[PDB]
Amino acid sequence: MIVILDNGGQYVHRIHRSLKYIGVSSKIVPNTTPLEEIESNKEVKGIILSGGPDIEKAKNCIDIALNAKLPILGICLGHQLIALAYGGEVGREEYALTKVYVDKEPDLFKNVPREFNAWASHKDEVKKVPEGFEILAHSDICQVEAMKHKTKPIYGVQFHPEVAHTEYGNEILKNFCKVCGYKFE
Repeated sequence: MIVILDNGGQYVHRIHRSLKYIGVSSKIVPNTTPLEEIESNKEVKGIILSGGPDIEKAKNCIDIALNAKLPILGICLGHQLIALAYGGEVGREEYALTKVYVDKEPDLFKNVPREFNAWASHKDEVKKVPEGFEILAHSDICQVEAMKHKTKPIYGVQFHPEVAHTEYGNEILKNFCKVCGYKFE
């Protein structure tokens, strides 16, 4: 089971819905839910940080990013949270298909073409990647469309693989759930 931290955004139901579609159980929890509570449930094999309108209403997500022992996928505000939590740079709203380019055969993008259209808003973005992170994807308007901690199962995407307008969105979720011990025949 995957725990989804409700950072207050519009597509949280969509994360739950899309995980169910590919065979993955998930529970939406208030974003104040303590890390200990999340990892004490032996059924939990990973954590998704959702999108949300305000970085300051999601500061619990910092302790989780720093200290969780489980895999983490941060989505939009979730990705920006992972970045600030590890000393990187976030900074400054409508939703559109963005052409994203994959950088160099990361697992996050197994079975995804080198280019694909991603449902994204760039209200904000990671301006500078934390030390010890690598960039996994970019576009013409955003240098950091996806990233990963080089030594930890911690993944960041600026876009919404949960929304069906994202090409291979369900393949990106499969690739992340693969890290949480799931197999997709």
